[PDB]
Amino acid sequence: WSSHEQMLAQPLKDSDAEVYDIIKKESNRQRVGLELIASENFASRAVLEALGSCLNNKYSEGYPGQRYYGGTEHIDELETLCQKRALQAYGLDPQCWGVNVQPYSGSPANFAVYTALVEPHGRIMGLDLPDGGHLTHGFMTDKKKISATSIFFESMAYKVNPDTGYIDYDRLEENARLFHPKLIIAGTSCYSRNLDYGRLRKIADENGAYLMADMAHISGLVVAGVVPSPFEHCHVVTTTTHKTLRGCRAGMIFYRRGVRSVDILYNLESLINSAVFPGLQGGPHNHAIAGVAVALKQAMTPEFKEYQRQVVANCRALSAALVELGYKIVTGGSDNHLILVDLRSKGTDGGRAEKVLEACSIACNKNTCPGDKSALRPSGLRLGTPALTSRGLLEKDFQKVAHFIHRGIELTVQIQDDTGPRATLKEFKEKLAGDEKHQRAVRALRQEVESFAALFPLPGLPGF
Amino acid sequence: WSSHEQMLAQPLKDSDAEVYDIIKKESNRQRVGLELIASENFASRAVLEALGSCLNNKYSEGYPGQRYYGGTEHIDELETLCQKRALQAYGLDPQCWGVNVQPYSGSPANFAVYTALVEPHGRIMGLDLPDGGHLTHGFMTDKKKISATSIFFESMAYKVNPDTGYIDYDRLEENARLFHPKLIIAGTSCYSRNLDYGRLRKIADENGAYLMADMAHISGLVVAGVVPSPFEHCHVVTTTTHKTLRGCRAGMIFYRRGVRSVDKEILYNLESLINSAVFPGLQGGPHNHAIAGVAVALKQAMTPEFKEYQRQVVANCRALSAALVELGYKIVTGGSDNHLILVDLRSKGTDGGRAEKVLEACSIACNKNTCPGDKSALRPSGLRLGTPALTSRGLLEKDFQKVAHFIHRGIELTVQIQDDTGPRATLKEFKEKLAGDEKHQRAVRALRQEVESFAALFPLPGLPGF
Ligand SMILES: *Cc1c(COP(=O)(O)O)cnc(C)c1O
Ligand SMILES: *Cc1c(COP(=O)(O)O)cnc(C)c1O
Repeated sequence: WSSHEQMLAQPLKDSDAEVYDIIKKESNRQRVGLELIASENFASRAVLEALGSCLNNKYSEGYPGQRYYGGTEHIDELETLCQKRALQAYGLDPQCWGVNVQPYSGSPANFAVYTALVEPHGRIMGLDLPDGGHLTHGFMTDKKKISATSIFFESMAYKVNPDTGYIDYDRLEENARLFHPKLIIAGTSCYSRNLDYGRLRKIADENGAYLMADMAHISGLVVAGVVPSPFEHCHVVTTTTHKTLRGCRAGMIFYRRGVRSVDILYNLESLINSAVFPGLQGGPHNHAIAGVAVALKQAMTPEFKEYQRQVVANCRALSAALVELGYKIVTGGSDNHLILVDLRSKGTDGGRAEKVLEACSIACNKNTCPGDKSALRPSGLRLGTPALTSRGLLEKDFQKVAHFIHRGIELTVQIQDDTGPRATLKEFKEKLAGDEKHQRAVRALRQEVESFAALFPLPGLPGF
Repeated sequence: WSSHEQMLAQPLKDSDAEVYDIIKKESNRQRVGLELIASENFASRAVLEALGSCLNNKYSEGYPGQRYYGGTEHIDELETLCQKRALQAYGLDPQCWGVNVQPYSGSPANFAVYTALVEPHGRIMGLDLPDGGHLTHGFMTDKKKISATSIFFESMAYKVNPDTGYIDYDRLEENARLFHPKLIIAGTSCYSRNLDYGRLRKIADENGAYLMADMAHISGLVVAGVVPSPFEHCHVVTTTTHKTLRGCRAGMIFYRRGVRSVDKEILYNLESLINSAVFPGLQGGPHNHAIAGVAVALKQAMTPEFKEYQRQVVANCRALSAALVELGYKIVTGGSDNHLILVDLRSKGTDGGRAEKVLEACSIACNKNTCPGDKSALRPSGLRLGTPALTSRGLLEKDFQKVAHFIHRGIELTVQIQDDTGPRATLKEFKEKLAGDEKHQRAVRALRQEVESFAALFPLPGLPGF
C-alpha cells in the first residue's frame, strides 16, 4: 500500500545520498592526508562491521547477573566475553581485578569513577591542561569551572617542571598534604614520558587517597608490554577503547577486587558499577561493546604486539629526524607514541604552524610547552605515530614525513616574515588564504604529501 | 614481514568467530520472538550502514563554528545537516529553536540540560519512577540517592492519582509552590496518556522554572503528528533518537532561542549554556558515525511512509487494548493515546513479576511495572506492552489480535504454575518450578513453538547477515 515501508531494507547510498557523499568524501580525505594527531587511529574492518549489526536493537539495561529486561541470553554472552577478553589482554587475575565495559567514551568512564569513589565536592588532583592533562582531570580558571569535573567536584592541578618538561613530583607530594584529595589522577594527554606510578602510589597512600590511572593514550602500548603497566600500583584504571587500542569509541573502568589490609576488602566494584548504572547511563550500546570485544581479541595477537613495537620505534625515528634538523623535542625524547615539538627554536609558534601544516594535508595540533606563558600563543606541536603506523609506515617513511613537516615549518615562517612582527593571527590566516605567492608553495607541498600518502593503505570497510 | 598483519582488512566472520556467532544468534532470537517492550524497535539497514563507516575515525571535538582540530570540512557538513534535519522534521523555525546533536544517548542528554540550566544542588521535579517516570528524572528513597540526577541535583517527585492512573496536576502545582523547582520535567517512560504541557507551563512559569520535556518514548509519534507536540510550551526538549524515532542510540537536546520577555527586551540564553555543558563540560569527542545514523533516521522520519507506520503504531495499540479488555484485563488508564498500555494483572490473580518470566520463556517480551495503586515494588502488578517494534515488522490490527491471544495463554499458564506452587511461595521458587517441572515445561514449549512460527512469518529489518 503506502506499505512501501520496507524503505528499511533500502541501502544508504540510495536512501541518503547527502550522507553517502559525506562519508565517501571524508574517507578519501583520510586516504590522502598524513594523520599525526596522537589520539587518532584507524579501526579494522572487523571492529567496524560489529558497529553496524542488529545488536544496536537490544536494550539490556542492568548487568549480566541482574538485567531489567529479558531477551538477553546473547547480550550477556557478549558483555561477559568482553569483560573476560579485557582482563585477559592486560593479564589480570580476575580474583584481583574486575572491568566495566559499559561507558560510552573516555569522558563518561572517568566521570563515573569520580561519582563512585570521590563524591560531590570531594577533592581531585589531576595534571594541569597546559602541562599535559585532559579536560576531565579537572579544569578551572580564576573565573569559571569549565569541565564537569571541576563543576561537581573540587579539583586542583599539579604541574610539570618548566625546564625539564617533567612532572614535578616533589611539588605534588607537598601540596597534596595541604589540599587533601580523595583521588589523584595519573594519566596524560600530552606527555612523552612514563609516569612514576610507584611514587604516585606513595603519595596517594600517605594521604589515604585512591590512585587512578587514566591510560587512554597508552592503553595500546600497555597491552603489548612496550611501556610499563599502571595496573601494578593503581586501584582503578580507566581508558578509552580507541586511542592506541585502535577500537571504536567506548570506555572501560578497571577496578581492584580482593583484600586490602590489617587485622578488610575493596568495595570498588559495587560503587563503580552502581555509578555507571543506574547512576549515570541508560541502556548500554551493545554494538559498541561488540567492537570493543573484537578489538580486544586483535590486541592480544602478536601482530598487534609488533604494530605496537613498531609505533614506538617510528617515534624514535621521527624524533631523531627532527632533532637532526634543529628542532627541540620537549623532554629531549619520548618513551612512547608521541613527542612535543618546541617550535620556539625555529622562531614560530604552534598556532601558526598547525594551520599551515593543516593546509598541506598534514594533521597535528598545537600545545603549550612547559615554559609557555600564554595559552593564546602556544609554542608547541604534538606529534604522534599510531595512526600512520597502522597504515604501514616504518621508520624510513617517517624520515620522509619529518621532511614534509620541516618544509611546512619553513613555509609558516615565510608567511610570518611576510606578515609583520606585531601580527594578529586572523591576519596570518588571511594572508595564507589570499596571497597567491604563498598559495603556490602550499599547493605544491600538498600535492606532494597526498601522493606520498596514497601509497600506503587506509583500513576500513568497502573503500570509504 | 609479519607486516602481513593487515588483519585490518580481514572481515569479522573470519577475524572474530566467537563474536560473529553471538551476532548471528541474537539476530535470530529477534526474528522468532515477539517484541512488545515499548522502548525497543528495529533500525533500518540505511541507519545501520552509517554506523560502520569511517566517520568513526574522526575527532571533531568542538562545534561546527569552532572546532579544536582540522580535517573537519565534512564532519561540519554532516553535523549541520543533522541539526537542520532535526529542526525540520519537527517543524521548528530555526530562529526560535536550536538543536545540540552530540549527546551519546538519552540519559547523558538529560544530564547535560540539568547541568546547564539547573545547577549543582538546584531543584528539579519529575514524575516518580513507579508512577511511570524515568530514572534520570531523579530517583531517590529513604536511604540512597540512586540516580545521578538526585545526587548532584536536589529532586522531589510528582505522582499520579492512584484511583485514576493520571498525573495529579493539582498536587504538582501545590507542591511546586513550596519546593521551588528550578526545572520541572515533563516526560514519561510508562504512561498511556498525553501530558497536559499547557498546565505544566502554567505551573513552571508561576514558579520561574523551566519546563523541560523528555519526549523520548513519543518522539516518533510527535514527528508524525499523532500525539500533540511538546514544543509548543516547553523551553527545552530532550529525546533519544531511538525509541520510536527508530534510529541508532544517541540523544539530542532542543532549546529555545530568541526573545524571551520584555520590560527593553531579554533574550533566551538557553543555547550557550546548554552547548557548553555538553562540551567541553561533559563529553569528549562526538561519535560521528552515530550522528550520521541520526541524520539518516531523521530523513526517513519526514517521509509519509514513517507517518503511516506511526499512525499504524497507535491503531495497533487500540487493537491490542480492546482484544485484551475483551478478555477481561484491566488497562490502567482504561486506554491509551499512544504506543503503549499498562496492563493490570491483579484482575487475573497474578503479578507482573511472575508473568514477565513465563511470557519470556514463551519468546514473548515485555516487562513488569508497578500500577498506580501498588504498594510493594517487589510485587509489581503490571505489564507494560508496546506496539512500535512489532509494527516495524508489518503486523496489522488482526495480527495483534492473535498476539493478544498468545499473551493471554501465557498469563493463564503463569497462573497454573502459581497455583501449583503454593500461595506463600517466592519468586525464586516460582522461577525454579517453571524450570524443573516437565509438566509445565511441556505447555511452555508448545506455546513457544507456536509464537515463533507466527513471528517468522514477518520480516526483520537490518543489514544482510551482519
Ligand atoms: C529510555 C529513556 C531515556 C534514556 O535513554 P538511554 O538511551 O537509555 O540513556 C530517557 N528518557 C526517557 C523518557 C526514556 O524512556
Ligand atoms: C581522549 C581522552 C579521553 C576522553 O575520551 P572521549 O571519547 O574523547 O571522551 C579521556 N582521557 C584521556 C587521558 C584522553 O586522552
